[PDB]
Amino acid sequence: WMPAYACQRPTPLTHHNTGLSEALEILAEAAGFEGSEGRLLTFCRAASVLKALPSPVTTLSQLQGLPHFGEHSSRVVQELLEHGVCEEVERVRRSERYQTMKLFTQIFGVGVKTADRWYREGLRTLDDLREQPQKLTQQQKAGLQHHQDLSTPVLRSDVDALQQVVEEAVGQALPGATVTLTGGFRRGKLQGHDVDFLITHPKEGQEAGLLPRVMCRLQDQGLILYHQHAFERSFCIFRLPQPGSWKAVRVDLVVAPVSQFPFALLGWTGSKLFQRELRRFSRKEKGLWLNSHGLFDPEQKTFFQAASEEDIFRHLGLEYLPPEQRNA
DNA sequence: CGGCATACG
DNA sequence: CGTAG
DNA sequence: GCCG
Ligand SMILES: Nc1nc2c(ncn2[C@H]2C[C@H](O)[C@@H](COP(=O)(O)OP(=O)(O)OP(=O)(O)O)O2)c(=O)[nH]1
Ligand SMILES: [Cl-]
Ligand SMILES: [Mn+2]
Ligand SMILES: [Mn+2]
Ligand SMILES: [Mn+2]
Ligand SMILES: [Mn+2]
Ligand SMILES: [Mn+2]
Ligand SMILES: [Mn+2]
Ligand code: NA
Repeated sequence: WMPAYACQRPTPLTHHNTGLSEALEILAEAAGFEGSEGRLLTFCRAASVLKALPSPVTTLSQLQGLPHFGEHSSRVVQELLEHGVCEEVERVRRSERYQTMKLFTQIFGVGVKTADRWYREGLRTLDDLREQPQKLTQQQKAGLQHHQDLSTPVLRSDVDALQQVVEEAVGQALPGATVTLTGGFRRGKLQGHDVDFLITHPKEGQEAGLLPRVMCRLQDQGLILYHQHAFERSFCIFRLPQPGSWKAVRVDLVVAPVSQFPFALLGWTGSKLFQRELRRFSRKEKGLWLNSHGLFDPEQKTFFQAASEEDIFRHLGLEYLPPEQRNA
């Protein structure tokens, strides 16, 4: 039929059930704002099943046998098919709680727990936060100052410009190091809200200490509007040129040794749901523990060597999916 | 019923 | 607590 | 919320 794990099926970026999947994703997001990770996962998984179907769902009949469709998710789809709207979804959409939690958690440096505390304190707007700046972290101050630019979609044209700049700094920091585009743009997205890069070097060990050297060089070139500072992940805000001005862009930089590069490439290419499902599959179906550093057999107490993403899918007994089919 | 990814800053 | 896919 |  339809397999139960998202890593077992191709999921393209564009598909035939966009409206249905978007509605279920609203309910998933709302569940996350209420701390119900289980409900969030079911609604995310149900949405992803629809993304993987070969044609539009027209009749409730067509949901029979699909994994992750039970009474609740089927009723949502039934209302959308019959009336074009689901009352529960529309109620969530217009709710003050949903709109405020969405606004607050979109802030770089603000998670669900912080947003919820602010909501309970009575805060509702960005200007509310700006009027009490002593309660903010430096990271949150940065996220709030740059929030407007960070709400503007990053375009593929923007990505090519950023990659050349990152390569320049990486080349001075360590000749021979390479820069690979990851995240949503590697999956074929035409827009995004950040750019993700993975950096390595072909000689194992030479990447040790690389990211501080890369960051200092970017910072000396005036391109870093914010970053946290030894480390291997950097979540920063870049200054990106624009016609007669510039805009702030979120950029994630990650370093891995070449021995781990296939695992890090897999992990950082996503999607987020794809990776959660793949790690769940590995552990629950194969008894293997997967992360962005490796794949561990806890019985033999050994790590799998991988030279490619293809190797990792083979180790796990899964058909290979290119990045553009990992859009779970 | 228990489980729900798995890390680093 | 934040961040990431 | 759903699966096994
Ligand atoms: N400031 C701001 N942030 C936004 C807005 N819309 C979304 N975001 C943030 C919230 C999320 O953390 C993030 C989602 O970005 P993307 O959809 O590009 O996904 P992400 O990069 O998380 O994953 P991906 O690399 O595609 O697998 O963007 C907005 O209007 N303003
Ligand atoms: Cl839950
Ligand atoms: Mn229900
Ligand atoms: Mn009706
Ligand atoms: Mn991204
Ligand atoms: Mn990112
Ligand atoms: Mn590491
Ligand atoms: Mn994200
Ligand atoms: Na946030």
